[PDB]
Amino acid sequence: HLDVCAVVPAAKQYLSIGNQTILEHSVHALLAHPRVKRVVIAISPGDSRFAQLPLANHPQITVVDGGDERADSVLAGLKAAGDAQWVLVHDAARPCLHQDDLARLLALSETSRTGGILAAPVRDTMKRAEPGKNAIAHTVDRNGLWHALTPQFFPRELLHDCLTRALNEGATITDEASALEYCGFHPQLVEGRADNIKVTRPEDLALAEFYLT
Amino acid sequence: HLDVCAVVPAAKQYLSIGNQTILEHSVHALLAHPRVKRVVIAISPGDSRFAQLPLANHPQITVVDGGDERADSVLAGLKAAGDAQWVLVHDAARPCLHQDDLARLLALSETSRTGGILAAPVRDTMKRAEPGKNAIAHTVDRNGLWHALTPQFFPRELLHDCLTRALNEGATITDEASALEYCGFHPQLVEGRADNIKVTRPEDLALAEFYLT
Ligand SMILES: [Ca+2]
Ligand SMILES: [Ca+2]
Repeated sequence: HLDVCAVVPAAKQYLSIGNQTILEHSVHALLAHPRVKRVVIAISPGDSRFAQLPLANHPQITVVDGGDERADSVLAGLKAAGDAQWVLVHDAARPCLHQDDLARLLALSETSRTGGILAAPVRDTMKRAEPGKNAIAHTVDRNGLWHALTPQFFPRELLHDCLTRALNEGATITDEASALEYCGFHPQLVEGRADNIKVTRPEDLALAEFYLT
Repeated sequence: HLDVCAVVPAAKQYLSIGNQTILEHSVHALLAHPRVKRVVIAISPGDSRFAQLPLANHPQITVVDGGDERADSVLAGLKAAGDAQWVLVHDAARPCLHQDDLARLLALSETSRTGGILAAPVRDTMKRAEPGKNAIAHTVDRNGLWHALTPQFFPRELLHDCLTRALNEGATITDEASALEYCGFHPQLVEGRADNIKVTRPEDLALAEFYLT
């Protein structure tokens, strides 16, 4: 029951922070938890950097070719997830994940049949702009509004089916949770640290390093 | 026309970053722009720290007693705003404001009669929780969704009237923009840097220092 397989769609992740790549910081955070028995990393075909990393020969790491879209790479990862009952999907560019948040997320397998994700409550006042221009239409109630983060933890086959159906029906998919939502599910929100950022822009690297060390 | 009076409701701001208090970093960012001819700082009665700051004897700074609510302190500030046609309201705890953002915000007085605010576009996927629990109701479209920041720049008397009416009618007020919104106005959104954070929690101080220096 407690066995978990992680999937990291990695098809910025190769930038480094302390002689270790962001991807490695990311993957090592997952492998720190005892329940994570395997990590499947989906990389783009032609990606010649991964093979030169220590992760390439790790006994608990399996590499597979990813796809064009995020959901595509996650589905590819799920195919090498063995018989794992629960899957943990985590961003390749989120190296600041903390063990306490991860542990609280994994607890969901004992109290939920849908799974859930790490999220941070909205602090700032939010505004909805008017369609087509930079004018404020109205203020969006921030109460009950959350920033979706990762990992996202769900039963393996359910995640597979939801993302498979969402794609077939051409649904607008953002994160893994949105695939469950599209199929009528309502994943749990597990509060996590706001410093769990995704390195996407140049400045993000320096900030990630600040958070990490 | 171009004369602007700033109001800072300061009734964390006294924590320091480099031998200078957050309030000072904040106020000095406003005074850096030539158009800001005056800064009215509203402090709580009994606040004995302000008087011991250099801001207390600055020729362009006026101090007044603030109130119980934010809108209350801003209204008090507006009373000492002289005949300024446009007012710039800025958080006492936002020391990372940059001159380029400020300058672009002030340009609104030449192209708008309602004013506007500094804001950062939402990046993360947002989730709306179900009423009463930590379960995801659905994903909130982040397109056209913005993080409201400060300064907030509006015609002086209009701001006064909108906040005066909003309060009298017991409306739910968050920022100054929300007061204009309540009265049927739609302030402009001027994109600003996301590093313009408000120091509210212990960790925010270290982060602010990182952004500043
Ligand atoms: Ca391990
Ligand atoms: Ca000046």
